[PDB]
Amino acid sequence: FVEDWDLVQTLGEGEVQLAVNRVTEEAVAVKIVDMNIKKEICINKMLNHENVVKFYGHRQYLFLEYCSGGELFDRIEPDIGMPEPDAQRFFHQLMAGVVYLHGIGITHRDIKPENLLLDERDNLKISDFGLATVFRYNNRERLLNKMCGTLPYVAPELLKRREFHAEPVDVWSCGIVLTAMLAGELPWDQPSDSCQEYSDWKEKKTYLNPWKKIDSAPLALLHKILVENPSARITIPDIKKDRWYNKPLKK
Ligand SMILES: Cc1cc(Nc2cc([C@@H]3CCCNC3)nc3c(-c4cnn(C)c4)cnn23)sn1
Repeated sequence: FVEDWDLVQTLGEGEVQLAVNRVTEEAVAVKIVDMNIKKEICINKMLNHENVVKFYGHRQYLFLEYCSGGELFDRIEPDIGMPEPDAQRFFHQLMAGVVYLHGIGITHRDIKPENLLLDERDNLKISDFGLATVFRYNNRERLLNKMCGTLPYVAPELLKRREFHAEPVDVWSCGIVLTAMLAGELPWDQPSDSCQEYSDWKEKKTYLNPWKKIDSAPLALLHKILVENPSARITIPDIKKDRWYNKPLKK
């Protein structure tokens, strides 16, 4: 009966259910797909990091690490965000996971609070590799060209360029996640000049929301992350040297 699992509840939406082993009572998340899939499983097989959802196997039923703390999305209070020290810790963990992925040549392509999960100790784990892809193989980088992601979190170069580097796109989405955590608000519907909010940011009108709600230190980091030119955008190694990133915080 050790291999017997009970589907006890739907975790959300294409469906993710919580499964409990009838013997050990161990919990796991089961991604059910009707019946791209082969790629997801393959990519999942390469993953082994504390801030990345673990893959156990597949029977389609993808057996993955269950995160009891739910989505980071649910820890963000509308119009408020969350305490700065909590945001910083989640950000550190997100960067750790992203550094790991980039280190193995994998780009997530859809980083957003709905995909960042929390374990029993509120440790952040990057989930869902359904849109992920290889951007580096045999030490050679491949440029991306496919439209992937979620508008409010997507980097501007996806909409303006035929080809673009993978890493700066994930960095940008991490910057939008940080903004959400600190302001409880997404800055724009999409990173296009047609969105007044995006133009306002490029004109540095930081006296407006959501920027006005964010302290100068993390805001200085956002100024380096949310840079339109991906080639001028801060890289992860430099984010790790940022003043706010290294600021001791405590509630
Ligand atoms: C208390 C509690 C815990 C939850 N836990 C929970 C929620 C969700 C949602 C489902 C809807 C989309 N956003 C993520 N996905 C997962 C996964 C998981 C692992 N790999 N993948 C692909 C998903 C593991 N736990 N988990 S939800 N409520």
